Amino acid sequence: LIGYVRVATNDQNTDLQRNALVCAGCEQIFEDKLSGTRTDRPGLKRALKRLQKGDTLVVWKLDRLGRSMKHLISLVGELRERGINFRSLTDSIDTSSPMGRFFFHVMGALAEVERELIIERTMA
Amino acid sequence: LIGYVRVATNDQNTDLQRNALVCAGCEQIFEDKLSGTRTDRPGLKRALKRLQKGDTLVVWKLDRLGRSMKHLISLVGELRERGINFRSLTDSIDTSSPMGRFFFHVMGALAEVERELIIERTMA
Amino acid sequence: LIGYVRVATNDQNTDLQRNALVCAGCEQIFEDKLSGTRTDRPGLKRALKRLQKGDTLVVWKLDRLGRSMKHLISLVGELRERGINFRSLTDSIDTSSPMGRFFFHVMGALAEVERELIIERTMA
Amino acid sequence: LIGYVRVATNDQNTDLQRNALVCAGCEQIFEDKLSGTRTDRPGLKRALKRLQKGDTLVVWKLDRLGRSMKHLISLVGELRERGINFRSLTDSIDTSSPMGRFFFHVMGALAEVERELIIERTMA
Repeated sequence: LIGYVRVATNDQNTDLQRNALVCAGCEQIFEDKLSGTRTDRPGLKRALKRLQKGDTLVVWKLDRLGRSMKHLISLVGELRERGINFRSLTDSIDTSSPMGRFFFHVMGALAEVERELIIERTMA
Repeated sequence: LIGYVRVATNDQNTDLQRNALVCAGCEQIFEDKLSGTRTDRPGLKRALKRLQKGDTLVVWKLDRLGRSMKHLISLVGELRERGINFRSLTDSIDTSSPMGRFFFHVMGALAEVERELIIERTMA
Repeated sequence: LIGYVRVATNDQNTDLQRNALVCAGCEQIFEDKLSGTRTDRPGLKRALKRLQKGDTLVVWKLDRLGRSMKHLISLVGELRERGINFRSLTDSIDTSSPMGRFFFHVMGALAEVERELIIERTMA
Repeated sequence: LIGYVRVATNDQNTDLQRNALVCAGCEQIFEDKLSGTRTDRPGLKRALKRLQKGDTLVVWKLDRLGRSMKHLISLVGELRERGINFRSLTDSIDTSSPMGRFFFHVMGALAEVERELIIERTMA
């Protein structure tokens, strides 16, 4: 029901993210800057505020969220025990079903081990 | 370097777990009761005490540990950022390498979604 | 609807496999010897004979079947395009749904990479 | 050592694919049209011709290859038993190691179940 988008410094690309979010059926808008820290939540804090039990979460791609699956799992799983579920759009995954949670944390597993192998490529 | 085993109330099965742990190369002994709670750590607390940076963790099977991957990932990943790594025996996985962490949290993903589908089978 | 069990040379363990298969709801019986080859099908050939479109497959564990996921995927996927589906019991997976096929070939992926790491442990 | 790229009808995008392939270290060039069939190999047939034992395979993304993991696994696994290995670039996976084959066929698993859920979205 509620959507959120992450980007660096340019805000023209989010306009066509926002478009597809609305079309996918959601109510409210949230967008953040990445200039500073991408694992310290800025205006995502307000997304946790305006969210209540039964409702859901809108995400284009898992990667555009935080990527660190240690930090990821230990957050979405807290909503799981707060009564609120989460779906990922072009990732194509829901947390609603136990069978469904699986694709999630293996895509979340992949998302980290993605960054973890990409970031070490920079060294040698 | 340090080993730990989980069981219900009988302690003859752990004797041949202990045997294979020693053979696999480890120093100290830790064993707990399951009578009460399996997600509230009893004498595992002492395993976190006698453990220091660089050292490792010995586990026969991931399942015999806690199973709840929300609770699992948010613990081993803390050692990952504490400088201490972890290997799983007959699960056949290490956390040492980033490529290696993968098999881990998809086996940990599996371990939860195992219990999650087993426990719901009891209902209807 | 139709069940199959794999074992080495002793046939007392299959009796309590057979029991749980029947209870899980299936019609016919199939059991093979492993003395010789485990990737060359013996009396499984008859299971492909007495099987028709719409019907399903009964398996206790994926491992007790062949394990080689190159050989596995390239067989079950043939039924997938023959109109016949497959479910795995204590593995807890169906091929019926596309979302469901996933847990399958990652458990099938695991089953191979299990044997592949177990068999290389024998060397050095 | 040898590279291959897949595209629809425009050939300007492959020019910057080709660029990164060369930089990643490979010898020869192969590119195909997608106008007709994407699961019936056209000028990929020549890639199987000019390839010998010990050598490797270059792929930008698994998806840009065929996607059908039934058809995928039952091909790469044939090289696996032909002595020739395969690496995937921005997918970041090799088949060289048994531990490595894993990320592969779960990314290959993902690639299919990607298309399988994308293609069914078109219906209703």
